Amino acid sequence: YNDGYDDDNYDYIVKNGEKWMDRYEIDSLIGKGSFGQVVKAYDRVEQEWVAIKIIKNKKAFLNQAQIEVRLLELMNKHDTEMKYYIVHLKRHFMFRNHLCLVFEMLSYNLYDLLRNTNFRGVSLNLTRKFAQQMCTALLFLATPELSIIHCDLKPENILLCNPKRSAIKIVDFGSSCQLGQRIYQYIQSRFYRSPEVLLGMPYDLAIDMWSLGCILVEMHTGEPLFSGANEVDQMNKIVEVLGIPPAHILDQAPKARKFFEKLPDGTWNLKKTEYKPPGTRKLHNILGVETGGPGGRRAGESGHTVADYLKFKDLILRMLDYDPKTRIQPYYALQHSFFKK
Repeated sequence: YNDGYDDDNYDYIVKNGEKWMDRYEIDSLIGKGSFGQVVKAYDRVEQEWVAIKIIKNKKAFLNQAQIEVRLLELMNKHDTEMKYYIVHLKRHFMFRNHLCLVFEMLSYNLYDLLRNTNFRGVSLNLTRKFAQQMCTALLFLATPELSIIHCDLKPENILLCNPKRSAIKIVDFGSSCQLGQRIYQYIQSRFYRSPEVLLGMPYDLAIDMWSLGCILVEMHTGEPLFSGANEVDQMNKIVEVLGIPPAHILDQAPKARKFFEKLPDGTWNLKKTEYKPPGTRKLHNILGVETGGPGGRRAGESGHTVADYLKFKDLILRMLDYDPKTRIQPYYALQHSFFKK
């Protein structure tokens, strides 16, 4: 297997302490995925820690990573300070038949941060800081020259720069694409998957704003807003909160009948699979708008007022629009009264 460098998964066999090109000292494995592995390495030449993503020695993964390199170079080269919300690709090289992407070293992901709260959530003030940064990232990605859909926004793909600050970056553009001939594919992690993708409809940059709405509620409550066991359970959990999607969406949706029934009058209802009736699990109640925030845990805390929670709820409801056309766009998210401080 690759002169004994590769296992039967086409992954490089990582050896702690190995030195590459008389430059990089591999410290440890920090990550693993379909793509391959991520290692922590000390770059002797630049005198700094780096994260090296070691792509599997297999053509399809190498070709996908060449797309990831192309998008990262597009973003990293833009002449705006908004690009600092995206992880920096320092360089890439071919080493022992593996494509290696060399990234800046970031810190814990937002899932680690949730685990650190014991899944009770961070304050509304810290939620606001994360929301403002992510909306600015999505504003950047939707620049016409870029038109990048991340396609896998989730707490695990949002990393703190460092353990002390609220500064964050988006990582893992390995599944990302540029807006093009709009096509359906089975994409996004299920809990964060937009209704258009669940419904088998073609997708655009709005799927990232849906994922963001879900992420922001989770960051405050400590738990996923829509934790589906499968796609039917996922859509049923979305309907518990948001009600039956508009008829004009379901009338155009190839998978409408996986989840919904069209009745003789042209109206739609849930298919029989249990669940709260449609719209009974209000975001008003999930956030504890009038009852001291999630599980009443923010009762008499600064910047956790009914007015604050009403502004948060209104922003999330605009991010969780069933219609990708009227779903709030990043610029207007940033002008929302939730950010007026």
